[PDB]
Amino acid sequence: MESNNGIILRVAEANSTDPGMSRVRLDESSRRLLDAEIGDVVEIEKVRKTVGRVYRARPEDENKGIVRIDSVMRNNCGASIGDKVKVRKVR
Repeated sequence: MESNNGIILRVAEANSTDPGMSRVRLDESSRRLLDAEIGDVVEIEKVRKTVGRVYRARPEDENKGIVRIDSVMRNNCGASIGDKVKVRKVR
């Protein structure tokens, strides 16, 4: 699947501090491609759309093409760990 106005990333599990906080961990490359500041509202899309705020991914995840969202958000958007999802800045 493709995206013209967002990016595609692989879903990974939340950082342990994240569940229930509507956080979307994105690396520097992803944030730059999306023109997303920390705190910007983004959407994760697969079967459905879920919304959350951008959080700085940790150094080990830089340039690994992943987005970290917790199990509730994965259920909301309809993705499993390792699935491709669309990440979109809410304009």
